[PDB]
Amino acid sequence: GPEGFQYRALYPFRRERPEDLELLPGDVLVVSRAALQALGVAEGGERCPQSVGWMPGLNERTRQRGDFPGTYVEFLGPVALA
Ligand SMILES: [Cl-]
Repeated sequence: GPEGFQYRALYPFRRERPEDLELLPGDVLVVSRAALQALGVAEGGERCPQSVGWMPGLNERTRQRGDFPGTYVEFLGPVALA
């Protein structure tokens, strides 16, 4: 199976915590399967980010990593990683 998943931010998120990840609408985020497994997301729950809650991820526009709310993003599908 796929090493990761892509999401697209739909709504701006301003960092609240040191480890938060800033979002602007249209930002593509990559989340690794290892990271969802590690949070105990059950197989295929990646398709409902509103249910995962907060996720760690790479924001491709900023190049930063950190935590962001799944309710601010839509699932795009599976990807290869760097
Ligand atoms: Cl801050």
